[PDB]
Amino acid sequence: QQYTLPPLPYPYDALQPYISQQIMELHHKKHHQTYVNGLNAALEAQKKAAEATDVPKLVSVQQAIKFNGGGHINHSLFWKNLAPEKSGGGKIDQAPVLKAAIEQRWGSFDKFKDAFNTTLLGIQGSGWGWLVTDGPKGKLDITTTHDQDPVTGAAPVFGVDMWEHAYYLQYLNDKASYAKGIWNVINWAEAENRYIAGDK
Amino acid sequence: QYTLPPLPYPYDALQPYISQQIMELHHKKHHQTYVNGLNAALEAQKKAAEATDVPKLVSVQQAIKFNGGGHINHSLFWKNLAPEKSGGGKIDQAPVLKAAIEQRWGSFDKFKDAFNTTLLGIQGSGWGWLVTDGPKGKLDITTTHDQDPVTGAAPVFGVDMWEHAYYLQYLNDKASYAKGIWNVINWAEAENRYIAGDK
Amino acid sequence: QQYTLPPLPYPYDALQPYISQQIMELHHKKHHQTYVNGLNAALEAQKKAAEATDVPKLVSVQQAIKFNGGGHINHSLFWKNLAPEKSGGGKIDQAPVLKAAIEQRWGSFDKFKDAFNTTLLGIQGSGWGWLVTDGPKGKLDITTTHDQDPVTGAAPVFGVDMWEHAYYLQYLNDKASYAKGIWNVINWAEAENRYIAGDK
Amino acid sequence: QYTLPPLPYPYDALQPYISQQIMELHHKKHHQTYVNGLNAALEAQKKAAEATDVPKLVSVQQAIKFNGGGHINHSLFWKNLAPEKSGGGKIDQAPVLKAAIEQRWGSFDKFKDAFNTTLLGIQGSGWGWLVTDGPKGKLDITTTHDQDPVTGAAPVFGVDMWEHAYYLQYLNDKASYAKGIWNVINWAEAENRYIAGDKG
Ligand SMILES: [Mn+2]
Ligand SMILES: [Mn+2]
Ligand SMILES: [Mn+2]
Ligand SMILES: [Mn+2]
Repeated sequence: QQYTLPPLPYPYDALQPYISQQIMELHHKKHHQTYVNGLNAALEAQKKAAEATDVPKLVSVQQAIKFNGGGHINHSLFWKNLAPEKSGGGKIDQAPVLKAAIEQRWGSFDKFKDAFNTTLLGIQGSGWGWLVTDGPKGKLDITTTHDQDPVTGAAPVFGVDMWEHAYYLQYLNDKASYAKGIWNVINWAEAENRYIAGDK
Repeated sequence: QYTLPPLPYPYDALQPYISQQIMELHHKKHHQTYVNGLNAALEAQKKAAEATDVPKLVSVQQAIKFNGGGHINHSLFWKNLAPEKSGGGKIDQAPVLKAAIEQRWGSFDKFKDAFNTTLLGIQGSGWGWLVTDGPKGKLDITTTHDQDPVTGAAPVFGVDMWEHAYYLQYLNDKASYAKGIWNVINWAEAENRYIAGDK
Repeated sequence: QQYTLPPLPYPYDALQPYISQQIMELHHKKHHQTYVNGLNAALEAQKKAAEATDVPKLVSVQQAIKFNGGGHINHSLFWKNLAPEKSGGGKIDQAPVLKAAIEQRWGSFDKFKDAFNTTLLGIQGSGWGWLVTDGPKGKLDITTTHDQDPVTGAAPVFGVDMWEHAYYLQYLNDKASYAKGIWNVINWAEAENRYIAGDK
Repeated sequence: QYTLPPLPYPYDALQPYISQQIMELHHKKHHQTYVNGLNAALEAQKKAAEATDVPKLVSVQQAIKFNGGGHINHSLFWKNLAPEKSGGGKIDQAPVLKAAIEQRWGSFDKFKDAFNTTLLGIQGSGWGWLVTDGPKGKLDITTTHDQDPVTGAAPVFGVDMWEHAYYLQYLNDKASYAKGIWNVINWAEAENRYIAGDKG
């Protein structure tokens, strides 16, 4: 099946004033769309190389699958772990199980957020900040992935895109304000489901 | 202590190819940050060394590389850029380098194609560079990721492909960015670096 | 203070037949010594470059500091988390607190060993396998570092060197038998102290 | 279905520069392992692609890179080696390449010293390569980490610097290994690759 761009589960302006409509449109229709197109071409290229038994080609195309495939995976998860304040955005208590696990690990929900913010701001270059679990209702950990590498060896609970294109038009260089503002639109209900499922 | 080097031209001197807004942020915010992070990083490696704390010494390594590289790349960037009415985009002001580029790629135009292709090929944050292996040596196009600086070769000129270098003006259209920056490339500076070939 | 090669806490053949005298001698007197020499040379070059306010040189030397500094750290810890069978080597009961924590995290000591061996055998190229903790008697985790990168952002409990020079003379390509045999000389007494201390 | 290519000479034909024991293990064990690894990774890749499993598709990309790169590298390696009687070390059997090397490094011997230095400078597992940008093009010495294959250039000849390539015979003395392998470099083959200049 040819991969396609998953529609957003809300209007492009539903996350304002935390994430502008302009960013949402470009981020989804341009960047994410590009990763989808790139993934399709890459797999097609890998397919031909495999059929031709061209090892050099198969290995070279590997980076493309990883970059575009990881981009597709990451953004698909990103769109879903966000929501407007009217649809549960920022409603941490709509995730009782995950919230209880978070407080046990970091002491409190707010302490967890400061640690997460710190991690996002510590990412050098393009990357993502993630809250992950080692299984259904498992132990929680904060991790980061570079460029468009996806979370592996664990199940993603929620992610925050730290590529500059995810916030520059609005927050400019002030990524600290983007990080602190995105908390208002985190779809915790979706995070609750991912944590309980603990599906890597 | 390291400091932020002033730009060699007004913040709007590169328009309409690079907006005044980007230059101010890119210089006063981004480059400044690498400068601050570098000083703070070297400070740590110092005390860490005098304390015989290898774990801490190695831990600061990344910060020194990221911020130090950040300081190096941007400092070179500002200098290999120039307004049109001041030599910007004037390839003929680099006789020796131009000739070498024509010999390597067949023509200046073919070199540009190769460079643009390379710039647009960068995944994530990085830089595109033209380098030489020595004074008036062999030319090559390379890239570095994040803020890693060119090593093992002498930088002739670089183009910042980090999103913050063009997003405000070109948005996601990095192709238009690569296309437009050729108009403000300071070839006179590239020429000096090439002839000097200072690794 | 110039860095020097730390003496082994036991004879060169005290670890046989799990690790030959020959390997220990070369691994210690040669490999580790090389990192020590490289570490001193790197820090000296970094100092001169710093004094000369030479950013390029400062940046370039970081790889040597990282590589050699890491090598010194990793092997220094390695010699200490190993011990003759008659001196507590392979005696997990000498690590009551650690063993308990290990049993709670992985269910049992054997299950932990399986997970560790799997991680060790999964390393591509040169690297290390580690059991770390986030703090004194904190949460345990299995991780790996590539080449000579040291454990950072966590406290090392014990590590296993998977570079080929650590086993090739005796096990040749059979790194699986090397992984299995080393558990016999693991100094759990040392791992206990490191875990209880939990010093990052 | 990928298979292990036979050697173009007996297992002891490269002595005393590379022992028979090394050749047998390196070829029959190590190289074979990458072949098997490549075959398995490719099958897992096809199954994931047909199941629309992007996460699984991305994950196996590293195995294709590592094993496929290992297969490519070793296959190139056996062919750019040869017994003294079969053209081993006969640099003048590569007129064009040699002229290019002398023009670049001043002399063939200066080239060898620079290459040895690059080889000894490799950190961890890796390879040393002499490459060209195209047919009878510009020469350059580079290195690749672990089993990464040469990309963006055409491999003229490579020297394996993984410890398994020399430890049994040279132990930690990689310098003597580098200096001895020049005697068995198949320059006739190098000449052909340089003239062809086929990237990959
Ligand atoms: Mn994004
Ligand atoms: Mn920049
Ligand atoms: Mn070792
Ligand atoms: Mn090998």
